[PDB]
Amino acid sequence: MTLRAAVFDLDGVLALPAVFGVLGRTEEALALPRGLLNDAFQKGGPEGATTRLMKGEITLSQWIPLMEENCRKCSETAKVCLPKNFSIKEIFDKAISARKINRPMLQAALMLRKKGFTTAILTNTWLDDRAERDGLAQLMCELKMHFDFLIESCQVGMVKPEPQIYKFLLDTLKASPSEVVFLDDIGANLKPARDLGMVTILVQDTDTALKELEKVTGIQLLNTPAPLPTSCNPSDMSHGYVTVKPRVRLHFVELGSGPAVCLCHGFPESWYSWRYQIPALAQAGYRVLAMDMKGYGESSAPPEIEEYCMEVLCKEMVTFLDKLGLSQAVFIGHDWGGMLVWYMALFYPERVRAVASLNTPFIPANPNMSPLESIKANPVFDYQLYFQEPGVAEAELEQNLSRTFKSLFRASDESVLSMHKVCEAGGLFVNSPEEPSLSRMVTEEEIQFYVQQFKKSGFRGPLNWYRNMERNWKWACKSLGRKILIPALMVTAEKDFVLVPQMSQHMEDWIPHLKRGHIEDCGHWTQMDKPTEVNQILIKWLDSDARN
Amino acid sequence: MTLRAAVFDLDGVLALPAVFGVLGRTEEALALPRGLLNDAFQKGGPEGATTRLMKGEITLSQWIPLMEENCRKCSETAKVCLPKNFSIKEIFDKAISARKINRPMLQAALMLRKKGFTTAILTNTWLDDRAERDGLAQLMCELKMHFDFLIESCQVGMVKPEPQIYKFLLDTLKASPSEVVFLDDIGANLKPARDLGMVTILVQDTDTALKELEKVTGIQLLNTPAPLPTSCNPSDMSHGYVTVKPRVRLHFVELGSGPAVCLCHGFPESWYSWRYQIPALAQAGYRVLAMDMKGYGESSAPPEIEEYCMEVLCKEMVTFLDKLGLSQAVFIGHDWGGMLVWYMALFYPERVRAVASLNTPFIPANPNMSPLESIKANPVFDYQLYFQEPGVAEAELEQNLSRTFKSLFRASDESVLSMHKVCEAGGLFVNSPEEPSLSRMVTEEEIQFYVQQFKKSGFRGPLNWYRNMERNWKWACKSLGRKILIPALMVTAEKDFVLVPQMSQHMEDWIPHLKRGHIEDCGHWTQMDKPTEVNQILIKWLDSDARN
Ligand SMILES: C[C@]12CC[C@@H]3c4ccc(O)cc4C[C@@H](CCCCCCCCC[S@@](=O)CCCC(F)(F)C(F)(F)F)[C@H]3[C@@H]1CC[C@@H]2O
Ligand SMILES: C[C@]12CC[C@@H]3c4ccc(O)cc4C[C@@H](CCCCCCCCC[S@@](=O)CCCC(F)(F)C(F)(F)F)[C@H]3[C@@H]1CC[C@@H]2O
Ligand SMILES: [Mg+2]
Ligand SMILES: [Mg+2]
Repeated sequence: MTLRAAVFDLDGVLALPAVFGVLGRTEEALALPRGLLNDAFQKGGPEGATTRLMKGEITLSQWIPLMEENCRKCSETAKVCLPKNFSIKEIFDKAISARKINRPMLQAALMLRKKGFTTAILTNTWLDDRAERDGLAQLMCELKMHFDFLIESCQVGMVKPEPQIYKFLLDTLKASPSEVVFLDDIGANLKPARDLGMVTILVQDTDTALKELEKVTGIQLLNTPAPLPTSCNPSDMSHGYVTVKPRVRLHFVELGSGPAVCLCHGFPESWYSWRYQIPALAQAGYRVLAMDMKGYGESSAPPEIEEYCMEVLCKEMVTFLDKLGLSQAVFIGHDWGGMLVWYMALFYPERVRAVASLNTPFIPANPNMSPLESIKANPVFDYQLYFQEPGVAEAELEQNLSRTFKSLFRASDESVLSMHKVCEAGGLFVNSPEEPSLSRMVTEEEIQFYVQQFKKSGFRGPLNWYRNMERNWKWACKSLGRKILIPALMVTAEKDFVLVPQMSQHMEDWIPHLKRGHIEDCGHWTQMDKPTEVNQILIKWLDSDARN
Repeated sequence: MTLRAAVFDLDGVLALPAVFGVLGRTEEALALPRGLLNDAFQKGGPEGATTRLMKGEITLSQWIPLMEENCRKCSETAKVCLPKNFSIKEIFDKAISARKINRPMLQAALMLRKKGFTTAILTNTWLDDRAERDGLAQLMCELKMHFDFLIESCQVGMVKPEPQIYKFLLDTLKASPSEVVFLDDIGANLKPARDLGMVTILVQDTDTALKELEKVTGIQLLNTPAPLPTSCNPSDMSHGYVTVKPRVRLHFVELGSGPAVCLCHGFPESWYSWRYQIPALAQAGYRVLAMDMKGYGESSAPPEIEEYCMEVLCKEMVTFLDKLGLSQAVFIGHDWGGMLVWYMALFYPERVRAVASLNTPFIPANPNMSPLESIKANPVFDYQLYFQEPGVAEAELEQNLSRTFKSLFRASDESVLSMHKVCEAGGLFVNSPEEPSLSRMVTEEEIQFYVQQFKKSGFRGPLNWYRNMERNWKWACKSLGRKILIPALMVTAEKDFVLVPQMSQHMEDWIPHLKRGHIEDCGHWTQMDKPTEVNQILIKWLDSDARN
């Protein structure tokens, strides 16, 4: 009554198992005198080597010998001999990579931050200059995105339980002592907090710690449902810009290091449709290049229809790689991005490390029949005839941008359109609501981002993708001799009623080594409908097929 | 009289050794009947499997079995048995990675393109879907940057020596038959060219081919001096944008895949100062992020002096990594970038994969003496006192932007300034020319790029880097306990008279494993003065120390 901020210790609170645990275990393993190693660590007290380390006076690699000094003469006071193969670097290396994020604590912090809490990490830690310091660096990267502040002892020159660092914390949070909970696995670090008037929590096991936190904050933290993957705030993203042609510039969002993964969105979407998988895939060891496909967002949207036929579209993606200096990327696509992705594989497989499509099956061209005839045969594609005459489909979709996306971006059990007889009634929205309810898949804010984006170039660019049926037919017919023998994945969505899974049923004919994925209760808008299981599928397939 | 275009075959002209050579060699190795393999390759003629392959009807992996079919029954006509361990995939894999760019031909083409020729590659080649097709993909990437067109048979559905493809070529070059030379290692591909009125050259050995080309073009191609590394045209580059703070956005150019290499330029420069090493390093297997440092170019240039002290500068580079999703990058710096780079290592070594500096030595702070006193002691730093009073140094450097860079960017034997008594005379240019001659290091065009860039935010941002001596002194003093134990390089420039090499002489005290480099006849502007030997040094050290 009333907290506003949450401060989490790192070792033994946000990250487990703690590194003090690898003191005690090593001793028992080596049958060393109880303590010894822990006595060497704490040797010297406030003026000891470990306190200098934690204040950033010296680096971890400077400390290793100083720590061994302490283990040499702690063992000489008890007249004990160190073991033949002792390496305090080796012990501490293992402890550090063994340490991993305590997931239920990290969720608990997100939850509190979702509800208006100012969260921060307060940790005694070190300037890590070891050969394998990249391990911890990643751990710290993943963590810090989720907190307003990361206060490390070696960066600020102050260390727990010194009262001064707590005053720093308060000053940094811009909050009074009784407005902040501080959780830590050490009694001594809580006393100074309590003295300023802070609520503290002695963290032993994680579950009991949350109960306390839960109780004192009055917000459900334990047992809450599995939360969504990390989303992307556009202004934190790295934005990239490549001109591939006189008046064609492609825009993309970049995040991660590793093999290039190029995400190609569908109709009527944007790079932001991959908001749930950009961070995930980065995290999985990949360099995500999430595209604004030509016609959309901050990519160019030149008026000409011809500019959006698959061939020119594909060539431009090649030029995009060329200018970025990439010999390959693994292309992953959805809806129209899917179609295009498959064609990159068939026409430029030297540039495609691997290929993957959500929802969109690879269907080869029918060399006898023209596709404009085939699409009249199947009434679920009746909306595509409507999209043919330039200007008509634009007027409606632009009439009210908000209404348009709210109406489109819905789960399969939230349908608000009649699918067929679209030319019949003359409009996609004819008998649809002006102010539709907000779908469970998308917040108000996420919609308005799409709204923002389509205010630049509208729907002429996007719709033109449907206006090169004949031209793409002729092109694809050149590939009818070919097959796909590079790694390929097909993810089907049970309840995509327009890109039905049955359409993919013959795909192993032209792609014999095709791997598959399937999602129950999944509409057309796969990525925001089932982001958790999409990432799970894609990462697994990336790690197994797209690298090693 | 007069050519305007040059067309180069790939296999056996721009890339050696040719893949037909790995037909003949394999036969001799295996004591196979003369021909056999070559007979299987050409089997079927215009309607054979190999002709289908070259037209993009089928992929390379589709062709392997069809080629083995032909090697099964070519050997059965002579009643011969194939060897126990025959694998026509294995033979062709080796041939393809063994094939490498014929460097003197590639130079010859650049030269011709430098002199107004429209260059193009005309090659019979294939849709490569092998497991190891990334090898050839890179080879093709490196090549195509240097040519206006790359015309592959499998992309256009036409093959040499079909007359139609030559007509395509002419149409693509927008040039008449007698305005184009076509070089190829096969007689049959020259006849159709000659019939339209083309000049041809039968390429056997490379040297004799150039003599012919040389003779018919009337431009020195053989024996010409070692040309400069590939430079960067800004509009072909990928441009990146990250906001690291409310009103601070960092801009960078990106090229390459692999470990992150972050290039930090000096005063008064830009990302473009690394124009010679961006492509090189990309090529060496690295992902180059060439920065516009805060205060410069399309990066923000906020007025406040404090915004350019090393600490905030460094933190922002950390945030830059954070938002790009990078746990580390290898930071390489020059002049002021150098100083900053060293401090990243001392304050954030978990984020620095390795560290490197051109010219700028690491000198630790003198904890007793304030640096503003030290800089008056040494008259070569007299220009830095001049840079202290806000506004004065700006007025002069902005007075004439062209004059300013022309005056600065000069080699050591082209000096046009008096170095000391700068406060004395009151100006960097006091007794310097209004229209200086154009330095051998920089074309007119390269200067005007710098001019363009500094028209945005001028010199307030840049100069402020020199205006936090006291604040950076206090900061650096915190590191006086530390050492640098991550991989580190120091490149010294013989004739940098302001960043003299002797300044670096004690650096192994705080950086015991420091590796070194030195360049003779090298001024302060290392990168454009000696771009060839800079890349050589940096790539070697990157490959040895920054990876494996
Ligand atoms: C398989 C096919 C013959 C070959 C056709 C073909 C071949 C090559 C090519 O480049 C295009 C096509 C058209 C295709 C059209 C099939 C594409 C299937 C859809 C994949 C593209 C994007 C689906 S996107 O419009 C769904 C958006 C729904 C929605 F956004 F909610 C909307 F608001 F309703 F629009 C091929 C024909 C379909 C039936 C016929 O048997
Ligand atoms: C080593 C030093 C004591 C410590 C000083 C220090 C410590 C920490 C710190 O952050 C800054 C300094 C200032 C430094 C200043 C030394 C920096 C040497 C220059 C590296 C920074 C950029 C050189 S840049 O101005 C050259 C541009 C030349 C030019 F562009 F052509 C210009 F037009 F002339 F300007 C340290 C003192 C110098 C002498 C004294 O013994
Ligand atoms: Mg702890
Ligand atoms: Mg050839």
